Amino acid sequence: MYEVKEFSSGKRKLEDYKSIIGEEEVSKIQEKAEKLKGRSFVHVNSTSFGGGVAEILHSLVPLLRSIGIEARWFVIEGPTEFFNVTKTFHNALQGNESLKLTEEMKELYLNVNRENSKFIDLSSFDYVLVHDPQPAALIEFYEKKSPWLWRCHIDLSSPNREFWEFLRRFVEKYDRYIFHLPEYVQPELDRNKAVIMPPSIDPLSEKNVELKQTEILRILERFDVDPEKPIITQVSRFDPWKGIFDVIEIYRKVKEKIPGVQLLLVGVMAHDDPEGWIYFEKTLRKIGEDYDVKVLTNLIGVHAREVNAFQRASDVILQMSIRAGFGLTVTEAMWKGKPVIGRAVGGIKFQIVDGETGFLVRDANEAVEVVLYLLKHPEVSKEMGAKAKERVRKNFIITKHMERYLDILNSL
Ligand SMILES: O=c1ccn([C@@H]2O[C@H](COP(=O)(O)OP(=O)(O)O)[C@@H](O)[C@H]2O)c(=O)[nH]1
Repeated sequence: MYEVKEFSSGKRKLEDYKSIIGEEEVSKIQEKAEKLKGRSFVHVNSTSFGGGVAEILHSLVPLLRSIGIEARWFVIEGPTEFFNVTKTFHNALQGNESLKLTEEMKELYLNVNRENSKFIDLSSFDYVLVHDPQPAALIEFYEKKSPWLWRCHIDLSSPNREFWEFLRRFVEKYDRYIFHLPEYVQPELDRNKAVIMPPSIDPLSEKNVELKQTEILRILERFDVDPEKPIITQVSRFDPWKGIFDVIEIYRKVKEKIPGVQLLLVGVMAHDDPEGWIYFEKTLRKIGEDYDVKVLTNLIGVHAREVNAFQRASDVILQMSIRAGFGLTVTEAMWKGKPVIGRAVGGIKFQIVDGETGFLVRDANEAVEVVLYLLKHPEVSKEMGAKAKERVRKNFIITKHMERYLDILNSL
């Protein structure tokens, strides 16, 4: 078990968002953090590099620090055989009931947890937070002296029975279990001690920071995207259930009345995800030689800062997922003042206030209607965008995230 001590984000402090959330709120935050001044608030997880959770901590910890809370972050060390197992665990908890949990696995998992537990005494801290499966087992390698929290960043509505009965021996121990949505909260747990904490976006990260027009245009020009013509965009992983083919249909139908429209299919996927890459090849083959459709991914060098650009340069953003988690991509768009059009699924129905900040549609043709409405009425779009931005400022910002945590430490 290692510690971060540092933070890529830098010396993030509540103050760095004063301009964004206003002083009344900066205060309301500081206040709720006084009652917890000098307390120990540690975070444990499986990596400080790859991942959003990791990216969230690099900003979240510093913040907690600069507000009066001795926040600290520790990571878990392990051999490949441990992460491949946790990958399975991961995929198992998120359905895929074709996975088998063996003893060689439980032993490995539990052992790795034992070892990393003898490096730093976690029971000593006023508050301990454990992120995702990998370090769940930790909770039974110390005598509890303070509350322990389980943070879930995945779906637990339809988990592989075998695997859940095993993890549940650890999760049930913690004082409160935190989930993104009131759907991931397995029944084997006591809803009284469960907590709903949607994830959040950090306004000052590569993905959400405000770029300067010149850079947006450099990126637009680099990937051959015309900022002078209309643009619709769906940022998302490439898989069978993200509505990607529907989007392609929507773009085509819209293109009948607006021949200049361009479609941006944006998406960063890890190299160890053949599933995603096969759906990627499939997309391109369906798109055919229509270069008004841009398929942008990290294979061609698209990353957070470029994704940032594609989103900002967009006139309308889509999210036609058939099955979805929280949908941070929807959150990012909403933050960039863009009106989203998407299916009422997972976190997309929770974030979009239909008719106010964007639209919730049931099919592709309904999505076509609205893409034209919005494209036809830029001022309406501007409005929905402005409201979508506020909703985020007031609900899904990393500072509102922290405040939520505070609310939780003031209820134990
Ligand atoms: O193609 C992608 C897919 C995801 N993300 C990042 O991953 C987060 C969204 O994860 P998501 O909510 O889409 O997971 P899901 O809810 O779909 O299971 C966002 O913050 C993005 O920065 C990205 O940049 N490009």
